[PDB]
Amino acid sequence: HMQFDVTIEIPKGQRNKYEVDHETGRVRLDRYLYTPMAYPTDYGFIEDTLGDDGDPLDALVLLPQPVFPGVLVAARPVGMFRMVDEHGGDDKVLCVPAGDPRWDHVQDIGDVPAFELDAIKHFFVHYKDLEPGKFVKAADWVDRAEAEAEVQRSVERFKA
Amino acid sequence: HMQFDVTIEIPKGQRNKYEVDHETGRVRLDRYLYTPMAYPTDYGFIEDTLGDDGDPLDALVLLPQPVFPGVLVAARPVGMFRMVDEHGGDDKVLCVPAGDPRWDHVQDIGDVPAFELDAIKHFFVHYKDLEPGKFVKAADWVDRAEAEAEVQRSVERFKA
Amino acid sequence: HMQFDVTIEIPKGQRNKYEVDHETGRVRLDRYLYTPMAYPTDYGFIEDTLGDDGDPLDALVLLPQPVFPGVLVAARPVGMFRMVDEHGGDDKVLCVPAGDPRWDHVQDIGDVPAFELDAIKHFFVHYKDLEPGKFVKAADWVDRAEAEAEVQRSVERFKA
Amino acid sequence: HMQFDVTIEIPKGQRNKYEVDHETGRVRLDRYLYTPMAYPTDYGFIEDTLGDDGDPLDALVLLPQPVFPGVLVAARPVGMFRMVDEHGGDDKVLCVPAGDPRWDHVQDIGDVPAFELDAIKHFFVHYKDLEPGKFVKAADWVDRAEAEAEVQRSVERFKA
Amino acid sequence: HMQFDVTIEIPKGQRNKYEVDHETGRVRLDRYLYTPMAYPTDYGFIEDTLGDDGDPLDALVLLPQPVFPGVLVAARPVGMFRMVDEHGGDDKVLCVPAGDPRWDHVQDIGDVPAFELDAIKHFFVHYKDLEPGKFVKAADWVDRAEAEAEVQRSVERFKA
Amino acid sequence: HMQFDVTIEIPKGQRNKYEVDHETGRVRLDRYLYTPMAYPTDYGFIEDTLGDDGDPLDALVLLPQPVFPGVLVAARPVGMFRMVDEHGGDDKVLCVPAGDPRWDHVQDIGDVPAFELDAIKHFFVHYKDLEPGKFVKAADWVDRAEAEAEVQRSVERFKA
Repeated sequence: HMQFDVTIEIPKGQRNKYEVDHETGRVRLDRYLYTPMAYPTDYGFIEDTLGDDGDPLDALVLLPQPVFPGVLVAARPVGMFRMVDEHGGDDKVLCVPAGDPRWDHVQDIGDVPAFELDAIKHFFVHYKDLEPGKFVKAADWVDRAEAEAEVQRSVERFKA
Repeated sequence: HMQFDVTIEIPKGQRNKYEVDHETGRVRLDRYLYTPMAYPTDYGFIEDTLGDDGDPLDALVLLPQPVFPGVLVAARPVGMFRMVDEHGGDDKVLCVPAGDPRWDHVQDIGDVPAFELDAIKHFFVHYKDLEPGKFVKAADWVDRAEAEAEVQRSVERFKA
Repeated sequence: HMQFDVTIEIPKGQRNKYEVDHETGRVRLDRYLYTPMAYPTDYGFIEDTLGDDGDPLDALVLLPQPVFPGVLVAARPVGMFRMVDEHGGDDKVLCVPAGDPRWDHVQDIGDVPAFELDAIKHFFVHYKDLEPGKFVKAADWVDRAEAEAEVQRSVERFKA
Repeated sequence: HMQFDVTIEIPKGQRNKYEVDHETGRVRLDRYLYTPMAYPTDYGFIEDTLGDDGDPLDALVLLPQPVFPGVLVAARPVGMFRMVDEHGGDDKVLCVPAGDPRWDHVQDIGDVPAFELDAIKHFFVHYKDLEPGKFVKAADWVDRAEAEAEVQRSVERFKA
Repeated sequence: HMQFDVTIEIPKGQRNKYEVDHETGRVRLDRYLYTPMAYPTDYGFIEDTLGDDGDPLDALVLLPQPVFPGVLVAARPVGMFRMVDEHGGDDKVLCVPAGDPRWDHVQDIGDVPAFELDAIKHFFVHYKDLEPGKFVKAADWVDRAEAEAEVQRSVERFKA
Repeated sequence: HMQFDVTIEIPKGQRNKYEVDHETGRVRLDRYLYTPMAYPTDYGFIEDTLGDDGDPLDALVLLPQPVFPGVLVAARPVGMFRMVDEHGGDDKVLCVPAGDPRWDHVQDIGDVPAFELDAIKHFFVHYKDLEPGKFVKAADWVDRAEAEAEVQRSVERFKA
């Protein structure tokens, strides 16, 4: 039943790291990546969340065609990439479009093929390899229930 | 003499149906189309209108090169696709860029070739063929005068 | 076990109908489609076949990213779109990349979702709607065994 | 030390002249160019400036990959294209991304190759050749110090 | 009645000057243009011609969507850009797709708007402005009859 | 003085690994990469070479704009990425366009910034991380003289 709006900052296939300045809603180029890598899925954040790192809760959205930076997509969670890096906690909720029956076979983390999960993991483990002062201390996939709990606490913190 | 601003939601060639949330101005992905079709022209709505269905009045803009979702174009009407579907009234005002002399030969509906009008009609008749609970009860091209009258009543309703 | 080379003429998303002149191997623009439609998959033909219509046997290839006109892909069949139209027999063998374990769950026609099969069918039923003298008398999905038999007889005829 | 935010209106390679309506922040298509030319760099304006013509101060940003219309980039100046045309003063501050060590060899106007400066000049001298009532009375490259002084007076005027 | 095959070397919108090595049929990058310009139409040459400069006769093809380098298009002439430059004679036959009724209103040079002809001329007059040792001594539009005569003598020379 | 023709198989930014079948000259999709990586430069091979692994000698070409698969570029070497992996020797000659004065400041390996060399290295070290049975035993940059010697022995072997 859980769904939420994701703002996509970075379309799949991008090496330009876009993002939003959350005070204004403007889209910003943070940087061009230093590695020859590209975002593996459309990437952004869940609107109206205050996450575990004090930032909006990040999201990955599986789509048949990418969007543009700044576009909203109603999404539902199917799992989460738990990661601790130099920022601190840096989890990414894995999502599919909400209300779209083409995605109904994808309900939980076991419904996403390992080839896809492994490629996503590889991106986050390596994309900052050529930036100084970066590290990854934990990176693991967890299930929809864990994802939903993180979204829930982050919605509550935003409202608090 | 009539001109108005159109916000383009969907560039020509798109199968992603973008959209604007009119309460906020945000661009949203409504859905990926279920048919192997693509918008035949840049598509969006006329700013500051309250149309016949209680929604902003839709517009099609003929252009030499598409824009991006959310971009404004000053436009003038040359005709209108009158359609009744499952939404109710669902007219699309056909437009060209205002103030651009390259378009001065296009003044009314007879100035747009049948091949183009027929392709536009085909899109709207078929793009929802693989969605349940959709229908098209009337679909016909009408002239600039009819278009202008619809814009006019919709500008008035918005202001009311 | 069956695999073959497909030459892709038309990448997914194209309204330019490319395609090969089989006497020379050159890529040709046949025409821009008359409907606001776009090829639903990468599309082309199986090399070294002489099909049921006396032409190379057509193929559809499911891919994570389209190719360019003229590119070869080693493919294996998973089913076939049987169609009779104004050309005569006009079957399209549905394929996935051969030797790619990411596709191992797709073995036969039941492994491709109805939403995808229906969209492909819709394309072939409608893309010539605005061309004179076109028709579709039969259009149905059949299984891998039927596909393989058609490939086999077409390889034999080419060699004969 | 000087840096500022540039809003890119027009990505490198565009013939669509996008954009910002400064009263609302909306992106608008001004026009399709009348010449077969394309913006030589990402192009836009410096936020929070009131320039010599009473408009926001224009900026060119050198980048490894273009952005989208409306995107912010933190930039630092390395020189300026001084031009007087039919608008009046129409200077363009030449910039590189701020805080990006890949650009540290570019500090002043002599660090940008003549081939690049000449191509940029050529664009501004010629892109309006097929529009009536246009002219260019002065077009010359000046150094970072001149650029910084113009930015400074324009920041002050905006604040005044 | 005249038609011929054009090989498109350079799609509309390109700054890469592709392309064919006529001895092999391979596509080559000649150079990236030195000016911030882009080919105004799809551009290439007429197959099986030996033109006035001893090279294949160049062609411009008006299309609703560009092709890829190396693609053939059956075309018919509607006029010609006569030019003398540093190569010598350097005429470009202006064409539309043959057998395509969407183009039937375009028969001769007067059927192509001045805005389009002027933009094409502008490209050829200026694209080599920043290359040494280039010049344009004559550049004028001529009619279909002149174009057809040039094609005819070039077909004859190729065969001779 | 050394120059040669490179056939580009893979444009910069690609995750499709194109590719040439050297017996026919056809372009083939080998595979979609298994990692979220993209070729860091245009990539291909030097024509008329028989390299150290018994295959054509691979090349990387620095360009302002990518080409298409199968396109020739006259190139000159400026260094080489020496690598031993599961294939055996797998060197990539680093090149710039020959005869193009915009590249005259790039003569040897020290003229290419470390950020760029490091990104290229990162690609080759990591792009097969999620393929079984792959390894990299040596990966280092060497100078133009080493590159030229490898090209020379490979031209000789091809001719032998």
